[PDB]
Amino acid sequence: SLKIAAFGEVMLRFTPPEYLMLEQTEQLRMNFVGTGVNLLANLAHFQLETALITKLPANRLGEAGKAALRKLGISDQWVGEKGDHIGSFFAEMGYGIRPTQVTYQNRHQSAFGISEAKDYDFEAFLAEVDMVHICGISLSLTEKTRDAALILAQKAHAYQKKVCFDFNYRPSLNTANSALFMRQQYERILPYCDIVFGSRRDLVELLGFIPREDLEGEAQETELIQRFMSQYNLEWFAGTTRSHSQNQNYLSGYLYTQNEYQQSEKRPLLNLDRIGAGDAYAAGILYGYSQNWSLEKAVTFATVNGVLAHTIQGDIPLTTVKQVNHVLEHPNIDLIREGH
Amino acid sequence: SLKIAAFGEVMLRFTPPEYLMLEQTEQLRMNFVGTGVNLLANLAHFQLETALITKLPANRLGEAGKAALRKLGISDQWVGEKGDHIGSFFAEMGYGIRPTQVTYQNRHQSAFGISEAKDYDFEAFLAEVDMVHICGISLSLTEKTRDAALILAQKAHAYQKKVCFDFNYRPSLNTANSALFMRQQYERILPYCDIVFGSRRDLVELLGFIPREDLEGEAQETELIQRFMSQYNLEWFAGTTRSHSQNQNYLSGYLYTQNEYQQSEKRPLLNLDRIGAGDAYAAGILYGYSQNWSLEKAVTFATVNGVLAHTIQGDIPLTTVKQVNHVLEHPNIDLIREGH
Amino acid sequence: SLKIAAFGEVMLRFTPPEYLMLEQTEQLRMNFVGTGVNLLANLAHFQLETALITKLPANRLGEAGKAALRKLGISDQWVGEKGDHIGSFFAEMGYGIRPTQVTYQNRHQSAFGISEAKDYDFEAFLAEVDMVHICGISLSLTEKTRDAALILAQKAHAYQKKVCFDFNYRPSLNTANSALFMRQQYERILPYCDIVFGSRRDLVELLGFIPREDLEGEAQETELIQRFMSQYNLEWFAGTTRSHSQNQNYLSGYLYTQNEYQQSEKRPLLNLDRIGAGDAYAAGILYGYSQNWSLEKAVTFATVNGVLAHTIQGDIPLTTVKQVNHVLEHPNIDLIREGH
Amino acid sequence: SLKIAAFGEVMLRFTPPEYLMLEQTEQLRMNFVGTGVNLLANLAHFQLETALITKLPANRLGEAGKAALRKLGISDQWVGEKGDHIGSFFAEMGYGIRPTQVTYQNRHQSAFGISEAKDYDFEAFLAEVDMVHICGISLSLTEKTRDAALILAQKAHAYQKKVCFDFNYRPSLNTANSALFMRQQYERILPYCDIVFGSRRDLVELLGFIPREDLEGEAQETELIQRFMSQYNLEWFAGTTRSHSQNQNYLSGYLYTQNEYQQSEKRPLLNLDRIGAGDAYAAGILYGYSQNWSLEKAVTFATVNGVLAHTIQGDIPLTTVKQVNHVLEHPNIDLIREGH
Amino acid sequence: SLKIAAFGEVMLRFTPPEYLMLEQTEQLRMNFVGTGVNLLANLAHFQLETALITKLPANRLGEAGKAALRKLGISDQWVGEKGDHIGSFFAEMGYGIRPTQVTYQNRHQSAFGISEAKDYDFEAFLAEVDMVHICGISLSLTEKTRDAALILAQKAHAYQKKVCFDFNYRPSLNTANSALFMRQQYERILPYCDIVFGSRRDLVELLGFIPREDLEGEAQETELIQRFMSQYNLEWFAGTTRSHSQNQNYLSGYLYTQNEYQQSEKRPLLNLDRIGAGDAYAAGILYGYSQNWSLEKAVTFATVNGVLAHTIQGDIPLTTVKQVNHVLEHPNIDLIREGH
Amino acid sequence: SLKIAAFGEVMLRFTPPEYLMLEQTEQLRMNFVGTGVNLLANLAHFQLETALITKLPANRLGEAGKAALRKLGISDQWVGEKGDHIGSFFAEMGYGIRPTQVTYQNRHQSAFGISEAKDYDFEAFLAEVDMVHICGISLSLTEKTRDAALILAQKAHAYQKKVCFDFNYRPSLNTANSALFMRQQYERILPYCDIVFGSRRDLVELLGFIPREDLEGEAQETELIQRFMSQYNLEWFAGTTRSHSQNQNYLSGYLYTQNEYQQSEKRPLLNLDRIGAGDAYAAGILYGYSQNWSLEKAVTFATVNGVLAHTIQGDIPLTTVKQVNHVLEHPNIDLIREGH
Ligand SMILES: [Mg+2]
Ligand SMILES: [Mg+2]
Ligand SMILES: [Mg+2]
Ligand SMILES: [Mg+2]
Ligand SMILES: [Mg+2]
Ligand SMILES: [Mg+2]
Repeated sequence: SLKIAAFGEVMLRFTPPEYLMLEQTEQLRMNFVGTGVNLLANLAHFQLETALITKLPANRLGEAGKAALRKLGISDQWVGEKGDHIGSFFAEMGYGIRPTQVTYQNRHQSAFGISEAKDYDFEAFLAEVDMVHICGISLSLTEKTRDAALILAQKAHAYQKKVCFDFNYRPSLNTANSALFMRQQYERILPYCDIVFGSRRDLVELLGFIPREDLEGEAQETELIQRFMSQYNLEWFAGTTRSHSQNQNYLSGYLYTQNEYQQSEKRPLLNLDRIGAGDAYAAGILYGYSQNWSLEKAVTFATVNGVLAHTIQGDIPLTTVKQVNHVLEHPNIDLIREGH
Repeated sequence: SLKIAAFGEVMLRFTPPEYLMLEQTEQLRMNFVGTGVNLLANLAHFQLETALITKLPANRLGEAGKAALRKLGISDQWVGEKGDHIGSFFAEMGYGIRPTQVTYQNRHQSAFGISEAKDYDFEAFLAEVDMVHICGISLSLTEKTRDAALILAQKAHAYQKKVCFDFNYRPSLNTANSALFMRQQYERILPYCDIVFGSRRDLVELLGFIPREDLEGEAQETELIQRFMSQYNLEWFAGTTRSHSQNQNYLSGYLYTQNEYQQSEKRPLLNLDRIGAGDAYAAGILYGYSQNWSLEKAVTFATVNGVLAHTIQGDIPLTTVKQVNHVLEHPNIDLIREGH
Repeated sequence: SLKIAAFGEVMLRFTPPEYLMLEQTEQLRMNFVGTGVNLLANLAHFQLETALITKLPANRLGEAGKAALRKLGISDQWVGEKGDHIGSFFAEMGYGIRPTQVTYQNRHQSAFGISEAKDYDFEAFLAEVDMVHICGISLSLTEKTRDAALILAQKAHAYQKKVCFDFNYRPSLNTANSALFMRQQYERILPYCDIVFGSRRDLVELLGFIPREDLEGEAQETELIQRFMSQYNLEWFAGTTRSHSQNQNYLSGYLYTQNEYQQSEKRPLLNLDRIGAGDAYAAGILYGYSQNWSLEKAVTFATVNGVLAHTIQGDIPLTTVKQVNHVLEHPNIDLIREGH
Repeated sequence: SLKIAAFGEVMLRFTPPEYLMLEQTEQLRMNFVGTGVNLLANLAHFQLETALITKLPANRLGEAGKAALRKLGISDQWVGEKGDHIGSFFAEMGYGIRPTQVTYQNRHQSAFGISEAKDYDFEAFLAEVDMVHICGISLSLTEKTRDAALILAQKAHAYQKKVCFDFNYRPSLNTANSALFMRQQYERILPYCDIVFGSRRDLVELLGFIPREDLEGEAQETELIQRFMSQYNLEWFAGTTRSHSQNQNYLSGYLYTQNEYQQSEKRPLLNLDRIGAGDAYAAGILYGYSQNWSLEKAVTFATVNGVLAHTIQGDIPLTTVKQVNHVLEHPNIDLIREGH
Repeated sequence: SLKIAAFGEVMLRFTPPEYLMLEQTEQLRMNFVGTGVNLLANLAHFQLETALITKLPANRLGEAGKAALRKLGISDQWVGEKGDHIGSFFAEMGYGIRPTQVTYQNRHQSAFGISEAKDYDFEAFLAEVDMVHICGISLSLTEKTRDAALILAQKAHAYQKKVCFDFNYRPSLNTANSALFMRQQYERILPYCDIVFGSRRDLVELLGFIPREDLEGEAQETELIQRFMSQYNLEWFAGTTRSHSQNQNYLSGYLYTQNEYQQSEKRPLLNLDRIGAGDAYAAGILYGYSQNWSLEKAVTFATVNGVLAHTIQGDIPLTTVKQVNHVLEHPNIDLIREGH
Repeated sequence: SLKIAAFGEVMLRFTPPEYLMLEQTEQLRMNFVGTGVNLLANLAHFQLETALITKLPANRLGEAGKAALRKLGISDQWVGEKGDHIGSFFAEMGYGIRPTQVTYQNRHQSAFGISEAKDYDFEAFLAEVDMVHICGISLSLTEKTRDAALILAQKAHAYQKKVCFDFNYRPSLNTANSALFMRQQYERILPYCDIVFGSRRDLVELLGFIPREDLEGEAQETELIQRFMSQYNLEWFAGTTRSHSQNQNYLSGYLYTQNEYQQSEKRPLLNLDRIGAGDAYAAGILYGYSQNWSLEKAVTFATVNGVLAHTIQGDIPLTTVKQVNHVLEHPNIDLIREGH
């Protein structure tokens, strides 16, 4: 019954129905999503107490946003009023070789983007939570969200609260310099994190780490990661790797400690909607942590949850512990009947 | 900041879009409604702390039901698991002289209908609320919901908690005997109520009251009601009266005490959907009470809220204090712009 | 329990939702309608045995058409296979002063339009029905549908079967000559009809009748109509008249015999969709006939049914005897609850 | 042109669009389904005369239900009025490893569940049908539906009418005792059946049959089934077996007689919606029977029909003989053009 | 065949269907609107050549925006690429006394808001148009759009091109100072305008004009307006006035010159959606101008067009000259049939 | 920047949502499609100037049709008014082994079908285009469209304009004689074509060509095609071949000249909607031509475009050059993010 909070952004996602494009229809389904929303929503569905720390404008759209947070099972007690705008993006679902297309709208002028550390009573919040997840987006959105994130991490550390962080580095959306700038910001918060979500390529391409070319394969892989971990004395480092054999796609999760490495077996992956699916993996890892599960049990549970998120339309991973366990325990049951 | 709870039923409402009939389309929009849901939802939108005391099956439908309660701003902390079924009804929206058609499905075999007083920790709940509304439906649904409602009222009285009750007597859906049976049940709970919602016809047709034929008009009307009130020592009695001049329909609210009578002026009424609108009037009355408003201010506010509920599709009165006041203060403004 | 058949056309109606225009959305709801469909559908809902005599292409669209006829309660036993096309039209619903816009597609190349008398076993059909309604459209669609309609009327007369006919003359969609041509065709079938649906303007503008200018008002009106009736020895002549006072619109029905005249009182009319509403009036008249009702009872019942059809989206008048009677007997009840 | 009737239940199925969950949208498509509905609907589409024997409440929902039966091509002549409720369930469509979730609502308090043998004129019905299918659900729903089913089977036998029956045993929804109770009820009706639908596991797990452990493979399989068949002197026993190789899923149908065994070749299976697909297989078997087809032709036709049902959204197998034959005869044609 | 261009903003409008609120559904219909879009769209439907001068981001959303402009009949030749964001707002449709609620999102960080005069080849554009409408929003959105608007007006004047301008002053969305600031900007562009759209209250409340208190009624009204007009030597000044008698609402249009005044008779107004309806009135006025119509004919035509826009869902006035004339010439025809 | 025009037909396509059948829902999405529309739409998206030469009725449906052409980026300048009807078809999307079902409505009585060469100012059009594509449908629809197509080809040749033509021969929709008749018409236009789209089977089955039985495989294949090409002195001949290995389907494109042969490698094909996908391949070929690309580059680009069209719902291939190139250059990127 670990109480988890997240400091992050709420965004509006607009999606045409089925596999339609924006130019084909005026119809849309809108939802309130975001790394912190997806994470906390899934954890709330796993029956943990969750609360989102952020800001929403004091208007009907902001009110609809808070209603959505509650519906998902997330407490909106620490969602304050500020600004007038909410960040958003359009998502046109792809099919086969036609890629899914995400188009972002203004994000930095949002209620969350214009709020600063002084707008949040971190002291009061930390006193009621055991763990706090700082969304990587906070570090890059604006100087104000970055300063707030850093202060929160430092504070969380002081209160001896567990700190979680996700790398939100997207090569394609960054220039050479921006990457370096983000490097600096990540290096500033990493010293305060206990659980980190990210990939090998992040360490190399973003944090400039260099792999022991005298090593190779797993050994090289593990050496680089556990090195990064001991440097910041991280407790857990986790992520997933996508692969594809002829015809099939697979998802595999990994979980490292400074002295251990646990990888799940490749899981066939069927992609209906992958947006935000990375947050379902993290939710599974954090859940395993809250239950003091072995690294093997946690990575297996989290990887299955990640695969499940790809079969769920939209960013929010709406899964339960029983559902995930049913997939693991009963792989051949494709239809469940209840209410009899 | 009065904390209000309600003991009642949650029902599924199925409605075809626009003004379509069941035989015209397979399409539907479903919502979780009920007297207690409508009431608490509106009060939560008026910014009061609300909580629903009831049961929902431990299945995906029940889970979606709790999610809906939270979305509306109602705490689901006291919603327990029980049964497998949820009551429901279909609502085919009418137009002009074509009446709206409501068709009920099984209601008594619901999770709420099969739960008894021993399934609820009333002691613990009452300790955290200042007022409790007992939905009239509780008294007629099943012997179990009736026994639970009576026990709750008695208990609420002991704890000196304010008690609210709504007459849910529908002539058309009752036989001669059933009416008499309900009379007995109402007479049993009325001694414990402080605020009661109902109409003159209820007192006469259900409670068998007889009006002073030596009197007439308002005087006769008031004599009968304040007599009923002093008999149970009720604090507030409120309801609405619908009328129609040539071409127009009107709504008028009234609020009585043992020594006073406040009636609002007739308000033109436009009917898009009247289902549950009676609960918006009650919410307005209760809100006025929580703010210690004059009888005039409360009845005026509540009547406008009632008219507004008729313009809102569905049972849930999703109005705010500012919205109601804007209608009162700015009758000619039909379009509001925000977020500038 | 009069068994009624109709000889007519089935058409596809495409309607964008709400009050949207074709240029605003790609969305549509399609339905199978037509004078004969609307008529028989309503009569089937009034619990009479009905059957449509027509043709539909032997393809999936034609099959969906027969399924729709059955759903409405109309027997599809006499619906034969022929052609490949089905007539259709688009209906963009108007609002306020913006008129409803109907746009027709090819109608004469339909399965019904290319079928001739020899394609129908009228002898066998007439042997199982007591009344047959010949849709006025049959006389103008094509020479083949016209020849079939005339033969059916003659035959129906021989078998001493009651014959009903509706004037389907639309001034706006006819040239000077076409009107004259249709005059001839109507004069050919009228000698075989018992019950006729039409208006005063039809007699004057289409049948070239001339009113006694020495008379005026009702007397003149009645003289012209009963004159037309005795000439063809018609049993019943019925129709409706639309009027408008300041602010309100009204509908009024009239029913004539060679020696009587019954007019209903003006009924306030609210227009959501008037397409095909004329067929609901006729259905009410025919129903009154089947029940051997007085002219007053029939015209009152039919006029209310006509008003109700205007509140129902789409051409099909989906009303029941109880519903109509409820409107007459309980004018102030706008919401009906059942299933308790 | 075999005339087939079915004694069974009509249920409401609620399904959110696409692959959405109940917690994601208020939107739904509702349909009238049930074993007897699915079966007769498919057979009617195969052009056989069909009629459903059951009860529906005398309200608008019940009326919409009868309209749906007719639309599907099923006669509603023997659908009587009774009760007020209709059983129902929600179906949230799964995708990939996310299973489809079915949630049932009250089923036993339905119009069909409260009706007894005395409410049905079986004598009159049997006189107009050549075959009658008794839905296995009848035996377990309520004592009243069970007693009615047994009486109907006995009667059908007396009139020498062919009797069909489907095992509706779901391990997951039964306790140890309930299974035994159902065993008894099945043993009571089996002596009257000619054609039975079920699986090997039913015989072993439900009917407690024991396989010759001295045998193995097909021989053992066949020995057990033909033993069960001769015991009740059944004419046909049929069912399907689902299997899965790496990557692909398959469906295979089997048809036994007391002296023969016909199995179809594995057919690749693509699952869009499997609910009720078992009734499409049965419809194919019964159709083959009505045409006096060889066991090979019947099992091949039925298996393809079963695969097709999985590609059709919803429970109702809306297939035609030509469509099934086209799949068999032209496996590479994925697009058919008509109406040219 | 006057060629008209407009310099303005394109915005995204999100609207839930029917009269639903944001908190009731995730469903939306999105459209590309804006003063310049609404104006040019209607004029294009009136068959004039139109072109919008603005910027849209070079992304899929911007591309969908240009597609919408073309669909409406507006040339997108002068729509350049710039920025990444598009302004937007949500519109929850009201009903009866429940007002319509508009909630704006970020508008100043749009592609249009960040573009400056140097980004537009006004010289080249002006050479191909006879008239240019400068949207009042340009003057208040950003300093860059303001500077561009002013430069365009000056240039248009030099080329002797007709210049149109609309007051976009909304009291409710402005502070005391902002109003004064806008006063200055309007005073700067007014000297270059020929046709101006606005109301009396704009002159008084925004431009600080003072009415001759020694005068009254029409005389006073006209004195103030023709004074404002001669000061800037304006050619035409037009607008509308909304009024309401008991039960009904009315719309009335007025058109002034320095020496004349033409007012239309009050037109009953039915409000389905008034957003942008003001642009339909302007389109009617401009159309009358392009046809060199009398002031009476222009104001009558424009007022009817304005009333029609209120019956059309959405901001875009999709009316034609024939449609408007049909309403004027045939007030009692509520249904038009074509394609016969 | 090649300016391309097409002479062809516009049709209405009606499609139920998802994979629903006509008998399952009244809902539909309608679109304006046709060989010429699909072709020009894709080319316009590839940024070439396009214009459709055809006729549309002068009614609201025809107007909506022109609006759709513009939205797609196609100039509607040469779309004239004529007739009253528009051809159409219904498309029920298949799934797995359930084929997609297309049902045509009347096509020959359309505005395009009743127009003749004298209704088109080919001289004026040809003067503004560099290439003209004559849709094969023109040759078979009606004698009038055929005569117009032939005249246009002859004229285009005179003006030395590039001429493109597509074989629109569907074996299944033709009798023995009709095929021969079409042979004659194709032989008449082929002498004027430069670029032709079709398959080997067309040459053999329609044009009666005979393959060198002394040859085999590729050599035989190429001999037959280059023989057909030199006979009419064609410049380019292109088409695609569908194949299927166990489990997978593939698409392969080929491009021939009189002296060369270029075939693309098999591309895995995923079929969501193949209707009109053949026009996306042609658009890719023509685009390659306009860019003077090598045969290899053109066939590779076009085949990928063809595969992409199968993943797009509806007939219109809405792809861009960058999108196609992204699929070729980045095969493993299934999600693209923009607007950052
Ligand atoms: Mg996802
Ligand atoms: Mg209401
Ligand atoms: Mg109607
Ligand atoms: Mg199925
Ligand atoms: Mg408007
Ligand atoms: Mg395609």
